[PDB]
Amino acid sequence: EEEARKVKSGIRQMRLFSQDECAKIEARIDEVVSRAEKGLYNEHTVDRAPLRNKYFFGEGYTYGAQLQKRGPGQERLYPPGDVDEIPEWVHQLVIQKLVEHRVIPEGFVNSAVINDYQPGGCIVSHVDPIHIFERPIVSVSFFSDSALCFGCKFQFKPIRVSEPVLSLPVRRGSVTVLSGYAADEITHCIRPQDIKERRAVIILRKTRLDAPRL
RNA sequence: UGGACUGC
Ligand SMILES: O=C(O)CNC(=O)C(=O)O
Ligand SMILES: [Mn+2]
Repeated sequence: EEEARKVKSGIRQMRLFSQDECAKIEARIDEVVSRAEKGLYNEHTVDRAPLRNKYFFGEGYTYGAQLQKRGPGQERLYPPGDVDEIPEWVHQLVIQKLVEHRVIPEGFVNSAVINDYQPGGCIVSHVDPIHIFERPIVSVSFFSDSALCFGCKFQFKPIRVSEPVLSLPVRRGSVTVLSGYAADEITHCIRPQDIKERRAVIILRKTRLDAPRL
């Protein structure tokens, strides 16, 4: 109710990438999945889950079960130079478009993470670690349409999700920017019922200078 | 039937 308007103030969203531009980027995402299957990336570049894969370029992070002590501020960057560099196509096809459209300043993005969701995949509600990433947070969706939900309570065995404070549809080719309240004081997630087809999203962030590393 | 928030 009153919190939903607080979330809306920190959301920017627009259809930035055309259908032709999405197809070219989605072919590059298929190249990343192929190299990961062939084991051509560094070990910490690929993070696999039952219905979701994360591909860390520039800077990666540990999360969830990878944390020995589960708590705020426990996420860590990987050692310097551990994960693979940002691919050239990410700079030219995605980051350059965002910089030229003034979504984020030039030289802001130093971390590009690709999330590849199989049908029915999800990601549990979370705040992007405040001790790791600066604000704002940019994400570009591909392959299919879906939604981003805020303030959801996850329960498991089996996975049940509560009603979101706000549901934001993320259409294919759209850019989502999170700032202020929507990025710091409320979690965001993806519910399994929002992934009907394969969906990939490229999240582009800047890590803090004092971000702790492994 | 696929798990970042108990930051309750
Ligand atoms: O698909 C999305 O936008 C959700 N992804 C995240 O919140 C994340 O990887 O940190
Ligand atoms: Mn996130």
